[PDB]
Amino acid sequence: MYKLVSFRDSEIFGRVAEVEFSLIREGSYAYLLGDFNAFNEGSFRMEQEGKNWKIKIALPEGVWHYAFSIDGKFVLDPDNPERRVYTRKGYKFHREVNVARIVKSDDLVFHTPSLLYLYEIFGRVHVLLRTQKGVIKGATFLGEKHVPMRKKASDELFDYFEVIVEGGDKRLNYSFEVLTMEGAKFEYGQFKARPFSIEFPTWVIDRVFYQIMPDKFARSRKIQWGGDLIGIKEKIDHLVNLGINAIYLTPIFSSLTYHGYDIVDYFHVARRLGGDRAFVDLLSELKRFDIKVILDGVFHHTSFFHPYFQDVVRKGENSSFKNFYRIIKFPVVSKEFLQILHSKSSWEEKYKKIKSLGWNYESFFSVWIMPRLNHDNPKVREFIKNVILFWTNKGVDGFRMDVAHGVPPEVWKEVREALPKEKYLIGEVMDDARLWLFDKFHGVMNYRLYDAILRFFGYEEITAEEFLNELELLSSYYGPAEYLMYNFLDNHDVERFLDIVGDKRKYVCALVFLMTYKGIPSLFYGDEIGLRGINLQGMESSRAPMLWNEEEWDQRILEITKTLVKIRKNNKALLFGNFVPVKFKRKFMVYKREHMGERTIVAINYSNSRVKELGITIPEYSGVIINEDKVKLIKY
Repeated sequence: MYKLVSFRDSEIFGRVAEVEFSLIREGSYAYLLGDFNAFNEGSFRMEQEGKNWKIKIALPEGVWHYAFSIDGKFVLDPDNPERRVYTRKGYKFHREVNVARIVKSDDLVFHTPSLLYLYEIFGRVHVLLRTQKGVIKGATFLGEKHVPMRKKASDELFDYFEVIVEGGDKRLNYSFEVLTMEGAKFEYGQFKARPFSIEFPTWVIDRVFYQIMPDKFARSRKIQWGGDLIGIKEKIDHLVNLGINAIYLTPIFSSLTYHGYDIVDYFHVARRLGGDRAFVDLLSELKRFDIKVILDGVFHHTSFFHPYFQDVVRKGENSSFKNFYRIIKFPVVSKEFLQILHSKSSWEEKYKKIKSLGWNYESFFSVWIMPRLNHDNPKVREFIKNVILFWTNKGVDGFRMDVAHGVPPEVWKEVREALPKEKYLIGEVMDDARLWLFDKFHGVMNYRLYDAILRFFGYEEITAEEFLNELELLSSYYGPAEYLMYNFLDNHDVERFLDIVGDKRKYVCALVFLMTYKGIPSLFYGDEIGLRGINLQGMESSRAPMLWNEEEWDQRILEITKTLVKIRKNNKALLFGNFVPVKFKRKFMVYKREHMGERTIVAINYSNSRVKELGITIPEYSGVIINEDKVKLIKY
């Protein structure tokens, strides 16, 4: 059951609904799951009141999807008859869930001075008017100048009206004029306010990220897959030639396996990767060419073999690390049963034997080798801030938080307040990111943008107009934070986009979109040469070893990639410009990015045949970038 208990003001969302979720208590632990955290445990822990589990969460108005996790099992709200199949290809989600209609009973038209409804960025002010879906025909912004607003998107419950106005001001005096489909007309509110905004390192905006998995990228030529940090440094010339100026590194801390997501020591670089000196040399070298570096922070859990957890296994209580994790029952691991199956050779095949036996502590899904940290504990939070600052102090420019949506937002809010101003902080959240942005992450891995890109470019399941609507919804939801998002076509956790669309000519059209849209573009190592996934015992992995034999590179994609990276970094409109949809129909789209009088127009023909638009004839599967003094064709 869920009940909207009340409403409170919010400098971010205008107002938020304080909603209560609960269900008959029948287990050891429970979590709230929804699109607000991509259905992950760890972020919203429910506590027992009396006969049932309960939690109070602040949620922006709208229709939300949810469910529960009891003892680690997906369970539906027994009291809620409203169920529905929710699907997000973005993170391979497709199953029945519960619906939560969150909206104030007096709603019709809404706007309150706040971050998402009245902000400024890159010298411009964005104003938003949220209205009951399909009820409002038109709206006018009544400020110093009367200017018509445009309906940019539509939710299940709302229509979104927006307008851009000169931001070289301060205190704005305004109200709105609304026209209903019936013809009713009225003036809404009377506001006096200075636009809000967000803080962020200015260096991030002109970045083009390059994601690297040390183990797969480059094996060092200095003898002392086995890719390492010395190798990355040895390949710096390749990165500067490509033009990327920021790197997102996969975990490099001491870990149990070459995977790296099973940390045993957060203050040292893995031996396998060359050690701390290697990382120190790589860093200063990257600094020479102004290439930023962001590390992967794994704080949702540690390795089962981290000294901390190990101390809990051998001391149980009386272990000063007992509350550093989420122990369900204190005879942590079965009486000798887990240990014997742990010392009886079997060669890691025994991982399945132990798994089947079960364990007495919370973990990342069903991987007993990754016990969840107790984020409620002030000590664990300090430990996280200390790890982060430790590396930040060495010159690291930021962090990408692994499984961020599995950690309470409050933790990230604390980290954000403790972090030096010029550091970039992003998280891995696979669905709506509203509860993770603004005063927490600068941006997150844009999985909702990825989902729209998959539906349109990848699987060609939706039209250009439906695609546009998805983009605009994200714009309304994220507001200014939209420009700080980490955008991608692929990464270490999904299939290479080239393998999804097959056609190298289609990949190019998607790349054109990625490199010219709002948000920070990024490439997964190898994408610049057309690197495809590899077969690993019947399972295709996108983590294919980087290829250095240039006769194996696709020179067209490399050339095209270099061109887009160069065009992006040097085009003010693509960097700071607003987004104006010019024409989205079927498989064709054309839009404009505008900044201080400059404009860059982008047309993408994602169809098999030539299309006549913009007075020209745009070739099949190709993009066209038009700006001051140049009309550039982009096609394989």
